[PDB]
Amino acid sequence: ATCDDGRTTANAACCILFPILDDIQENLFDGAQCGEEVHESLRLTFHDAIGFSPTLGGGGADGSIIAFDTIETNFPANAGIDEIVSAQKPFVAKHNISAGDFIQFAGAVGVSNCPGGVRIPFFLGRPDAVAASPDHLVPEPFDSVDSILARMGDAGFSPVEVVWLLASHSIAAAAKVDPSIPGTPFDSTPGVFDSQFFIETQLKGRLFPGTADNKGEAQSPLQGEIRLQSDHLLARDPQTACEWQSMVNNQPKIQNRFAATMSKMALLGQDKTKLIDCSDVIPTPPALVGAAHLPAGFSLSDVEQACAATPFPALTADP
Ligand code: HEM
Ligand SMILES: C[As](C)(=O)[O-]
Ligand SMILES: C[As](C)(=O)[O-]
Ligand SMILES: [Ca+2]
Ligand SMILES: [Ca+2]
Ligand SMILES: [Fe+3]
Ligand SMILES: [Fe+3]
Ligand SMILES: [Zn+2]
Ligand SMILES: [Zn+2]
Ligand SMILES: [Zn+2]
Ligand SMILES: [Zn+2]
Ligand SMILES: [Zn+2]
Ligand SMILES: [Zn+2]
Repeated sequence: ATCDDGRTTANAACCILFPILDDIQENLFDGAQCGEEVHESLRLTFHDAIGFSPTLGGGGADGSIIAFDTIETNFPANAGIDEIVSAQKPFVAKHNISAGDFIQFAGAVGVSNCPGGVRIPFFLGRPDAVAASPDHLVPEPFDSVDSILARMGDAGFSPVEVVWLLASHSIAAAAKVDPSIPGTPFDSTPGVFDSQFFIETQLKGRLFPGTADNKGEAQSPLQGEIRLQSDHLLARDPQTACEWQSMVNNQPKIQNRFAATMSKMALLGQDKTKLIDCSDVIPTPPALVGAAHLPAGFSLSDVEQACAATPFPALTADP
């Protein structure tokens, strides 16, 4: 199918997305950059979608965090989310797609801006949200691995899938964990969808990059990087640590698993056969610049190995 400006897509219904794409690349993502708003928009897909529990309710990836922002953005686990929800609201008001559709679309478009990144499958047609998420559905960085895996499993995700999803922290910062240093990234290449995150979370902690007593925070190996206590445990806990380590310098696996599991999350509370596949509207991501490596001054003796069965992979380091 050919749309009114000459761009082509497999399903004609997908044509309405092209102007939205143009609008968000320029005005949400600063000219199709992999920056702050991509990071925030990706976080948003998860905070929207994970509001889904057979026992307590929530319609999953349904736009509820926008439609019902007054309730949802005041949940403690949604700290700092109101800023991206306010940025996105006017695009949803202006255009003719549902909030739920817009959140997943914006997420997928954003990630496609990041070198190393993937084109997350995208379906159009979600209806407007009909309920707010309950509170206590979003994992918090001071939660146990047991608690996190139980929460995620309740939403339909296995332990390994939680690891695959946390590839997102390769392009992510925190603002509210340590509010004296807002925007401090979880790995050293927040602009690059790579395995640096999995390497640096495995390094021995050295310092607190800001203040020293924040809930949900662990020592970082690097100034200007922040480590969540949750990432610290997941990297090291026997349930997840071998999966964790397997992502390292395994870019094809990161890409393949993140895209698959992101498509699964984006579809939570939704029916794929009721939606139209518009995946081909998402841009082609650039290729990885870099192989992932140890930061300068580090060696392999800096790695806390936690996988019993497999020795951490050899790695290059800067001089
Ligand atoms: C598995 C349990 C998870 C925990 C405990 C967790 C925790 C956190 C925390 C505490 C922040 C920082 C918020 C702030 O203070 O500004 C954050 C940021 C972020 N989260 Fe995770 N998260 C988890 C899973 C996920 C998932 C599955 C995704 C997938 C989309 C996601 C994507 C992101 C992104 C992209 C950011 C960066 C936001 C920004 O730079 O503004 N998180 N996460
Ligand atoms: C039960 As909870 C996801 O608020 O630790
Ligand atoms: C704030 As809680 C006890 O649900 O992790
Ligand atoms: Ca939701
Ligand atoms: Ca990165
Ligand atoms: Fe509102
Ligand atoms: Fe380097
Ligand atoms: Zn910006
Ligand atoms: Zn921001
Ligand atoms: Zn429009
Ligand atoms: Zn809670
Ligand atoms: Zn909790
Ligand atoms: Zn455990």
